[PDB]
Amino acid sequence: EVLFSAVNEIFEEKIPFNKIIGLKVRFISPEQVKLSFEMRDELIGNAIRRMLYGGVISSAIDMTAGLAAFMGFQEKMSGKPMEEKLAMIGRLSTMSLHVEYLRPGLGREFVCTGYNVRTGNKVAVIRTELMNDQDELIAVGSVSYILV
Amino acid sequence: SKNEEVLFSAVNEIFEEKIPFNKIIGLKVRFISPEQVKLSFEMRDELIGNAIRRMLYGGVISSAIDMTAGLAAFMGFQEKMSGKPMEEKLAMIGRLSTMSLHVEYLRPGLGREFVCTGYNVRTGNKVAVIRTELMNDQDELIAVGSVSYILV
Amino acid sequence: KNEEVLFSAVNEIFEEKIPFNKIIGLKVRFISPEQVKLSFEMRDELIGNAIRRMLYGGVISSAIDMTAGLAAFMGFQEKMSGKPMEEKLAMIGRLSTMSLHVEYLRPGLGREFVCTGYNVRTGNKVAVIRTELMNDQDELIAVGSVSYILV
Amino acid sequence: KNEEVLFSAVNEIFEEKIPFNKIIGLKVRFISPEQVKLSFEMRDELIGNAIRRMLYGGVISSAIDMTAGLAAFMGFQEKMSGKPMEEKLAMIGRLSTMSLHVEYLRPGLGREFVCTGYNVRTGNKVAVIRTELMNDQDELIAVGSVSYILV
Amino acid sequence: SKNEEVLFSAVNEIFEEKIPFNKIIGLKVRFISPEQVKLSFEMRDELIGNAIRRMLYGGVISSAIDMTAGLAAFMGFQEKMSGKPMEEKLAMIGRLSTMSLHVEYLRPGLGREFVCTGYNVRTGNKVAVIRTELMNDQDELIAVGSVSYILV
Amino acid sequence: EVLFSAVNEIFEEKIPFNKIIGLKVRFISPEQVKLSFEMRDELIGNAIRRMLYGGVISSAIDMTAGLAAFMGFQEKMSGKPMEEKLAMIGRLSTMSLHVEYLRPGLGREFVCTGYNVRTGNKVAVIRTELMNDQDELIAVGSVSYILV
Repeated sequence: EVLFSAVNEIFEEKIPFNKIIGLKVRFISPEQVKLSFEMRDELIGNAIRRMLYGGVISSAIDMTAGLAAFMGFQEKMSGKPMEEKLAMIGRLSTMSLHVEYLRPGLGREFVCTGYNVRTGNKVAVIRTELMNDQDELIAVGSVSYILV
Repeated sequence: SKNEEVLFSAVNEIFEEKIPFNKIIGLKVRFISPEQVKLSFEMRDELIGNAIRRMLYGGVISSAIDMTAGLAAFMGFQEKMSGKPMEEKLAMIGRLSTMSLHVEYLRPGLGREFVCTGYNVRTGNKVAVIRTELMNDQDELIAVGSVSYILV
Repeated sequence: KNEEVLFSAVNEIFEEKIPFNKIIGLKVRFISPEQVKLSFEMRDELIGNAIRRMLYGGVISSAIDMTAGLAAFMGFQEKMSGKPMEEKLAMIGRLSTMSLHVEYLRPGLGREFVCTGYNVRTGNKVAVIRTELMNDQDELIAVGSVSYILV
Repeated sequence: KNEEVLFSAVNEIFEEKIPFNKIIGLKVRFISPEQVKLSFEMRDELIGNAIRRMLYGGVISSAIDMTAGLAAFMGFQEKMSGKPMEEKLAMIGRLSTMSLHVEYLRPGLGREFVCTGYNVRTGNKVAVIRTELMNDQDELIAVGSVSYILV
Repeated sequence: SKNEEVLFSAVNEIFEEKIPFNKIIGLKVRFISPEQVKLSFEMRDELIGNAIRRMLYGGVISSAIDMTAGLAAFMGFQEKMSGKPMEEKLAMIGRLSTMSLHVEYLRPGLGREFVCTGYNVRTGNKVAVIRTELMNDQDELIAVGSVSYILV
Repeated sequence: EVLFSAVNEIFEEKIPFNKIIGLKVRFISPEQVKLSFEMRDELIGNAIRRMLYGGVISSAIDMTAGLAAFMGFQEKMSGKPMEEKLAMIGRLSTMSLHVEYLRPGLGREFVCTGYNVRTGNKVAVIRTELMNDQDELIAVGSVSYILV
């Protein structure tokens, strides 16, 4: 209850990129997370549109994996209060980001699902799947998050 | 050279002025060549006190590496278009798409200005493999990247 | 019925349906949602060919990809709990390899060899399979990581 | 003589010698110490097979491995400057794949397709080749990283 | 359990006393199980003032990860040997050989005592894939490893 | 002249592992380096002999790659004195070490060749090949070195 409320504030309301790319937390659990993204500016007519979409997709994947890593690490913090769990999210840092693109993005809205593969002591490995409006897989990702 | 200045000027317009993300993350083209490019970036909002600051910088770093790699890919492919005019070279940049983006982070960026250098390892017929190094204000290596671009 | 008809439908497609059967034999030994096993047989030994080892590398990669494809199918059809067998068999046509990573240990250019496929994780769209390929004498000759998607 | 006899010797081994020729055709289009190009042709379309895309994944990986094997050969024979042609042709039998990494973009299940192999770096024992596989319409359908060793 | 103590005791002998490198890098078995192991290491000579100190620690870290992975591989394989005696389980450890060692370093170790935890991801018929995390005195992550072991 | 003398001191004489594994610099150049190693204790009869050889091979590869990285970085230090070049070797640190083993080590003496693939500003990527007495490739490696 308090976890979903705290996570929504941080991810939906407090990110200043919101003016250019919308973000909504659709699902959260210790094993799986789902974020939906909305391109407020679709970038039609830009000379490097495809290129710019590459960076947007990598950031979307990294963000989804960061929320998945948080849910994996907070699950292990069993008897800790909500303040210390919320403080831990600020220590999450990406160690490795591997993204393979299957086709061009070029869409208004896309969705990204993050599956927590294994959460060790310090490293949380997440596998991601990013699709468009039409339920078509456009990119897949392997992301490693650590506590710094 | 006459062709090198029209190439540099065309590229500067596309990357420095025409990108709409410039109002949140500034981008300047420091250097270009067929085998190496160099972009400098500036965080206009450093995101101090944001609960997921380190996380947001991960996405920023991955975008900067992808953009640097994209420009390096362009410089490799245009070199192979020897006898073609400048119009066809500029038109080709819209077909460049990322196939694979691998980024390894040594530490969290947490700096305002950072510079990224892209080295074109090999340019095949349809694939351009770029190796990148991203560093901060203080010339410290914060991330390295391997990026593959293709002509779609 | 539904357990038996799966095994029968899968065997017909992989064993009898494949046209390369004259060149390379293929038999489904074991199937399950998490694990699968295929046995192979070289009908032509290729004894005398100057690029024999080179041809075997392609045979091994194809065997690994086929075993992974069967393993991917078993992972995806497990998630289709409420669907009928006509839709499950139609889904096998949608399976396409996204990434094939094979590591070769020792050239095991033998008549018969077996490949086992382990379903590491099946997401919504991607199925990651780990494979082990061994020869007549049970010696590991190659390992593989294969990613399959529903196109 | 030595330039011409290399092309002729290589073509006989890859084009005429291979027994899979009835299933899949293979022609050597271009060869050099740094680059090679092979064109392929599906003799059987496989039109009607339920696991068509799955069979094509194996065909693509084999084509990539074969092209890389030819590219590896050209890299190693360049280093054998003072040796005769009998030793160079004997060396092709020692070529074995160590690692095969293939990434698939779009299913290009066409009749004809071409694969180009670039020799990235040839060390003392290891030859690393980068491959690009495209269809009739010049569209990139797969890329590959292949490592070959002299066994 | 009777079998768990004879397994732990047999392993402790092989890793803590029988390794001849123990006079330069100490090794102690902190924890063992079929899905996870934990080894602690001690640099007896820290190599202070050596011109290539950081470099030498790279090799030490790679060995520690490989050893931790080897023990985790053993614990995975012996679990599959359910009805076999303790003699055959111990004999199997001599057939374990590293197939692939991938190590990513976050910072240079430069500490006396460091701990490495090995997690057995999957144990197939002939291959054991282990994920490792190596940390220092201060519980800071200095390196991560992916190691594959096979029965030769 | 002075470079070969300085490198030999550091690698052959000043490494305390010398009592268990011998090391000799056979060749050095900006593009290629070669080290030969000697197992002073062959470890016959040890229960985890194969396992112990895995760690020795990874260290040998990492060391060869470190010397190759040094030769790549010092080449770029064109007009600098010998003292600053020698000081730079202390800043070399391994970032990534990838080793693939083709067969067991189990030999008295083995040789490792390091080829400098590309040396950028901060990263030096080295490809290694480790063989035994019989000229048989036993392991290959990809190693990344950085200046910290």
